Amino acid sequence: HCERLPYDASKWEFPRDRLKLGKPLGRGAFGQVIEADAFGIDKTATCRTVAVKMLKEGATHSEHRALMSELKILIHIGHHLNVVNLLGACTKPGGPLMVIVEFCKFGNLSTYLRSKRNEFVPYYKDFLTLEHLICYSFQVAKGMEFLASRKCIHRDLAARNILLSEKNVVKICDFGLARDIYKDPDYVRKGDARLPLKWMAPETIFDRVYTIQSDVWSFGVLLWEIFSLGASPYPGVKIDEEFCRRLKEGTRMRAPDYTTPEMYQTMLDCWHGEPSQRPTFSELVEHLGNLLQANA
Ligand SMILES: CNC(=O)c1c(C)oc2cc(Oc3ccnc4cc(OCCN5CCOCC5)ccc34)ccc12
Repeated sequence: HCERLPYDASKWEFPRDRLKLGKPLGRGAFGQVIEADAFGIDKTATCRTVAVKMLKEGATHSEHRALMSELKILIHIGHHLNVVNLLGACTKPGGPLMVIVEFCKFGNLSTYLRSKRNEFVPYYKDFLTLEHLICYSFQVAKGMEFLASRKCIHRDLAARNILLSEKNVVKICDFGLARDIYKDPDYVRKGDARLPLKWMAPETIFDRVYTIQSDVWSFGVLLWEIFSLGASPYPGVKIDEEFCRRLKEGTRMRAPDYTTPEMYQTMLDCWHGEPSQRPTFSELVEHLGNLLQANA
């Protein structure tokens, strides 16, 4: 019910003429993310590279409404290190709606991890390590615990929706309309929609129920993505009626190549058939904190 949420223009509004738009970072059918240089958006008179989400040719007012609600919910949620951080917006009549967020150096985590297979050691500068992987996992859990505290749920948690910034900081985001879900293999046709079936809890697939505990299921799939270094979930499996049936039966993914035993058990915990029996994000924060310390 985001339509009732406030937009404080005096706080958030940024002039369009102080935003210099550049190269596209991601494009969907109706939306896009573009790199930009913003003059004095978060620090007085200093240029800052940012990312801005806006609509594309083909978009209608319905997509405009959706982007406005997205802005409003980001304001409601507020700032956390592990959520993509809202810097401002351009909402004034006479131009397109633009939502401005912090630029994350390395882009989406799925593509990044997939690029580091030859630059990984469990325990070499700029090499990824097991510590990095557990650290990213811990950070996403922290971000999701925060989102839950704001009475919000994600509904599309996956490595493609995690951003990697400098100093190994990861941030939860949602590309949304800026992703081409009709062309993206991660989204499968189900009824009158294209859905991320491989990341979805059984109750979401079968009953269309979305809760923080279905986000926990998705977090388990995310963990699998991290510890496979960006592999595609359910390798060599056709995503059809039989897949969904077997999933409800209790079929689960095998351990990914770079996992630890306790990380794999954590995945299995997140994939409990009963939503209430899955760990909470607060439990996951505690556990992954312990695992990160045990690693060091
Ligand atoms: C709920 N709202 C949102 O999630 C988002 C809003 C309002 O704007 C966004 C913009 C997003 O895209 C990016 C944000 C911040 N930084 C990004 C950096 C990107 O790529 C960096 C450059 N890459 C590095 C890797 O090699 C290729 C080039 C791509 C996309 C980026 C993601 C998510 C959002």
